[PDB]
Amino acid sequence: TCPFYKKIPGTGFTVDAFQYGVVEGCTAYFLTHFHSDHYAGLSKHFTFPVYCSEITGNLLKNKLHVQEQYIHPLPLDTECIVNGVKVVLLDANHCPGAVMILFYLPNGTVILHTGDFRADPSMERSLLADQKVHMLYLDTTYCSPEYTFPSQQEVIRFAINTAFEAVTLNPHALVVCGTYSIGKEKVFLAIADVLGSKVGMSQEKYKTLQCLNIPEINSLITTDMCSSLVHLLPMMQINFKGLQSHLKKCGGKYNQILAFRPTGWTHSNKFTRIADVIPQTKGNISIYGIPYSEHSSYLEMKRFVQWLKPQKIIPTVNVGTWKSRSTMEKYFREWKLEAGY
Ligand code: NI
Repeated sequence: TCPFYKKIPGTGFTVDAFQYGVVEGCTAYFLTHFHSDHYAGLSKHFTFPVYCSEITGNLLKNKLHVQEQYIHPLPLDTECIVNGVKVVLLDANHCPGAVMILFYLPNGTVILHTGDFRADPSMERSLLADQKVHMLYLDTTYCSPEYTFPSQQEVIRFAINTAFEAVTLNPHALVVCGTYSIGKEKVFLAIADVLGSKVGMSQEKYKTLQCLNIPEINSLITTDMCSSLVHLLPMMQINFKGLQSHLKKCGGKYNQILAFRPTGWTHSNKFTRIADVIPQTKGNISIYGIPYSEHSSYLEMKRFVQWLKPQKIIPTVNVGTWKSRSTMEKYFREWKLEAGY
């Protein structure tokens, strides 16, 4: 049974609610982004209308084989009418194709559902600037002040400088980057660009990237592993054992691996600056954990909410424990008292 925080009151709509069977009263199922915890339940046998971005709709058709007649892609930043209700999709600054959804209820209530997002001051000049929001369904993934991490630009500067140094010192070093979902493509694309290489990967990953409308992508990626010195591997293979095994397969072309694991936050963030990050090393293999987040830091979240000034907040992440819920509610009240709404 579908939880209340996935239902939009006063509509026939649900958000990211595909694992509950037929939801009573639902006339349109919205999907914010193509990550498995959110699409869980969709397949080629789904026969209700799904509303989403163009990029999410490419992934649904080619990866999950959802039939075309049930995919309803909407343009961003554009007022659309769905089953009698005005909606707008906004870029969520999450993974490719990820959106926030603005619903303009027939009774005058305005609701923002962030989906998964990384709050940014650029959102303060979207279509959100133009009207009041009563209810905010908020991605609270890192809603506590211990969650700090650098900008995505600082992290990519670290990665490019580390990779270029290593490979210039040793032209026989291979770079490997871990992946297990869409998102974070700038890590491997920025490293391959500085090295003058295409990124090499499996046919299944190539297929996924071909759905993302990234400009000039045919120039940047390939399935010919032998032609590339930046390889993508599943995140589970980014360990000394899996990397040793991969280096064997490359036929003595390479004699060293430098590997990256883009994580979100890890507790080494509460002590160490990005500049001071060091790898774990075993022989000719080094592994860097880099804090490349596609979710809001605590401070980014707080700034967004204090600007938007919603009347009510409904968290969508960390809702399963009383301790988490009580923590989050305490911060929402602080933010409101400090800002004066
Ligand atoms: Ni996500």
